[PDB]
Amino acid sequence: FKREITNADGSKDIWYPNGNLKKISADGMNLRMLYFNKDIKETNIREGTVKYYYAETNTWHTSYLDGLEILEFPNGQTEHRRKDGTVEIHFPNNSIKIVDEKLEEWRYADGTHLVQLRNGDKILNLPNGQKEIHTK
Repeated sequence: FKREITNADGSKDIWYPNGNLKKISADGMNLRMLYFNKDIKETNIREGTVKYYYAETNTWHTSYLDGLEILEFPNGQTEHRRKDGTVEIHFPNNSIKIVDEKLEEWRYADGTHLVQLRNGDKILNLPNGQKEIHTK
C-alpha cells in the first residue's frame, strides 16, 4: 500500500494510500509533501525552514529556526512575526512595525515616518524635512 521508491540518484518518491505524494532530494536536505487537499509542505534543512502552503486560502506560511514566522497572502500583504512579539506587515508599498510608548509605527515609500503612541498622539516625519506632531 505505502509505496516508497528510491531512485538511482538517491532521491525518494513515496506514494501514500490517502493520495498524498512525498518527495525527498538525493541529499535528503529538501523534503516536499504534496498533500491532497491540495496543500504543500516544504522542509529545507540547510536553511532551517518549514513552509506550509494552504490551497484553501492561497496562503504561504514559512517558519524559521530563530522563531521568525512569515505569512504570505495573494493580495500582496506579507506579515513578519518574531518570537519577541515584534510584528512587521508589508503592504504595497507600506510597512507597519509593532513592538510591545509606541502603539504602532509606519514607514512609507516616500520615506515618510509615522509614529503612533499609546496616548493617541502622532508624530509624522515627512521626506521634505518637515516634522508633524498631533496632540489630543
